[PDB]
Amino acid sequence: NGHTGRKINAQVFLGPTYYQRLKHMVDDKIHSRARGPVQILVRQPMEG
DNA sequence: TTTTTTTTTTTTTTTTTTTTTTTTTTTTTTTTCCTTTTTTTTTTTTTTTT
Repeated sequence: NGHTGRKINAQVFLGPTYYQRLKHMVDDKIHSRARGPVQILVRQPMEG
């Protein structure tokens, strides 16, 4: 255990694999809006 | 000389086919491309002639 130093009772499976980072970060996906631009036709909020 | 009996002519439905019309999960993120075009008429320009 990292916090206490105690042994883990169940033995665990460790080893090297090959992992891939994907392009879907959260900085390209986080979005928030309070008040902003509206459409010129229906005066509803925009897209995207 | 009138009654029944056959024929005709609409009359309403039936049934099948054809046509028409309307529909097709929710949300989100990036690029790319286009947002004219050839044809015809009009106007200006340039060269030539007397």
